[PDB]
Amino acid sequence: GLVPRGSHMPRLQRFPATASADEIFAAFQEDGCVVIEGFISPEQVARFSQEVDPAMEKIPVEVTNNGNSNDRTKRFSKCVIASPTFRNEIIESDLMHELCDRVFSKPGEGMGYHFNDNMVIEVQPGAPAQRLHRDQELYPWWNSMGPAGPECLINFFCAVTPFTEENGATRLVPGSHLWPEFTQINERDCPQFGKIETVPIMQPGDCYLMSGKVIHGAGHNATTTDRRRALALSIIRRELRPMQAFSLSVPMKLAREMSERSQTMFGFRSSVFWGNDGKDIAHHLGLI
Amino acid sequence: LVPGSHMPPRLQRFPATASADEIFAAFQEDGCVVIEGFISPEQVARFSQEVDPAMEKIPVEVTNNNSNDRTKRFSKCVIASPTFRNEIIESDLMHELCDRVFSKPGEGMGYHFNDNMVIEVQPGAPAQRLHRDQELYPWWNSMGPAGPECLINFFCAVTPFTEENGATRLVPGSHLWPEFTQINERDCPQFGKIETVPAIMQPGDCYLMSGKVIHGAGHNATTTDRRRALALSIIRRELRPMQAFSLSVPMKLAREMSERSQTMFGFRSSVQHCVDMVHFWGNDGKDIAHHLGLI
Ligand SMILES: C=C1[C@@]2(C)C[C@H]3[C@]4(C)C=CC(=O)OC(C)(C)[C@H]4CC[C@]3(C)[C@]1(C(=O)OC)C(=O)[C@@](C)(O)C2=O
Ligand SMILES: C=C1[C@@]2(C)C[C@H]3[C@]4(C)C=CC(=O)OC(C)(C)[C@H]4CC[C@]3(C)[C@]1(C(=O)OC)C(=O)[C@@](C)(O)C2=O
Ligand SMILES: O=C(O)CCC(=O)C(=O)O
Ligand SMILES: O=C(O)CCC(=O)C(=O)O
Ligand SMILES: [Fe+3]
Ligand SMILES: [Fe+3]
Repeated sequence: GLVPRGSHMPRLQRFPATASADEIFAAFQEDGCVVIEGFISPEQVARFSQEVDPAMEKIPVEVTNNGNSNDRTKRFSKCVIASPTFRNEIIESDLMHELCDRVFSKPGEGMGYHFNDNMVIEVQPGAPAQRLHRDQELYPWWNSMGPAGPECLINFFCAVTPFTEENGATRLVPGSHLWPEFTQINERDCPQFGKIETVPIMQPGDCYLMSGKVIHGAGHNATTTDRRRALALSIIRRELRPMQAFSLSVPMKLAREMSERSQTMFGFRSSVFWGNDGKDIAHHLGLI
Repeated sequence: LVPGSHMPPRLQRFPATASADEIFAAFQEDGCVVIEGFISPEQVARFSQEVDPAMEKIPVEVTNNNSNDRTKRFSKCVIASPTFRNEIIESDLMHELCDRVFSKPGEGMGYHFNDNMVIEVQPGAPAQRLHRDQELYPWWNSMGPAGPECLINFFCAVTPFTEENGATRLVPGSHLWPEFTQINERDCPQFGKIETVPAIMQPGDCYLMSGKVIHGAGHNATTTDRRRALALSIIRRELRPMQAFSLSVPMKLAREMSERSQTMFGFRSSVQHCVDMVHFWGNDGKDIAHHLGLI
């Protein structure tokens, strides 16, 4: 009795941040995405939002009407440089790694994943809805492999300020990771274009774990006041190249304080790729 | 020529002064092609001499195996060889061809370095399993021959490549087979029935080879010949390199590279387009070359 008996049915499962990893993962497989409510302790999600606000204030807003994803949407990636909670607390969630290890790692080969980006995405008010897309369009041949292709990218998309249907929370399309052809989503290339059934709604600290095969896009921010802010944990196979060059921007001072696993996530350490003439790059960097 | 003898596959050969279009047409037809004189014999000889110390301090690994042993493999060529970083990586024919393979309209450089490896096959070294280089990116075979290119290799003879000292065994036209499998008895139906052909080359020659081409280092049946190679391994901008070059190459060497050589090693970004644009391997909307001070 979830929709009125007889209704058309719109599946967007939700789990507590305290459930098992296999539980959350099974929802990921079946739907392509899933919500983790309280993925981040609320003091953290709050101390974090404060910590990056000054960097966010020095980001001018584009009012372009050119269809961009930069039109009235603020984007900021130096989260580890500018936020102690982020680099010390958020990136060390064992749920994150336990799930990454289930999407990506092969047995006896160590961590099969690393970071692509740490973006804070703040959808400004009056911002047009973002073009629909699969995140794996970042790796342009991936769509060519269809839903039998391996996973390349997952996104722990975390709500900073509340995600309403009015302030433009992300429009998901669960199950589009099993459609038989992966196209771009436009009138010329997508046959279902205009008939794609979206499904929007989260509180500060929640997140959703979306596959890279899943169609989505930020909605229109219809409000006058609400700067709707997010923090996306983009994580990729170790064979793929990060969009952010973190091991050259993030200073060595911060890297020495990270875990072995987090140095691996930012490329300050190698995995069984990105080495140094037959040896781990961590030797040459001063990290034993 | 040979006497109704069985005729092997054609490995096409071009001098480094042929047009990049003529060389690329062969690469596209066969998946591989020799470029005679890719490096000058003077340039290669000084490279071989500039790396030789680090090469002698490399111990030969001998094992009780089918292990890919008794092969020295050295990757710090930029740090050890002025000739390599000043001249070899500035081959305009190398970049012409990379562009024709990897670069998209309006995006700039579609490619960068995966590795710069001196590969010295020792006397008696066993032959290498037949493989495609794109098995490094394990999902690539599943796209088959219609797949895009992920990797090409400019595989240079530093010392002569003979059939007896272990010149690479190549399979022209294996990039057009309808199914790409690992070359094992379990998965490959042509296992044991695959005809290869050596890359007979003189020093400074190279062959350009697709990641789709089946190949393997040959057996070095000589007693004296240490068969040296320089592998310039080039991948598309979205793939991760084997070597963390931007972290082990010193900035002093970085600041002295052309801007395309900085891009090759990750000291500089390239622009990818999706209506959207982004600097791949970049710094919060800016080319990484800013934060590093490279203008
Ligand atoms: C250029 C863009 C790309 C190509 C990549 C994309 C990226 C890395 C994609 C997937 C991902 O896993 O993680 C995040 C959430 C960090 C996003 C961040 C935003 C950008 C950098 C991007 C952009 O800023 O465009 C002006 C876009 O908004 C978008 C969706 O159009 C893209 O596909
Ligand atoms: C581990 C190996 C990998 C996975 C990669 C491969 C690599 C990067 C492949 C492609 C390439 O373009 O560059 C070069 C030519 C430099 C080679 C160098 C040698 C190694 C590092 C490798 C190895 O050392 O095996 C003992 C191999 O020989 C082989 C065939 O098993 C592989 O496919
Ligand atoms: O901000 C959002 O709601 C989604 C943005 C997104 O998916 C992207 O930038 O790739
Ligand atoms: O040494 C050779 O000739 C072949 C090397 C090779 O194919 C590899 O290491 O991948
Ligand atoms: Fe997205
Ligand atoms: Fe090879």
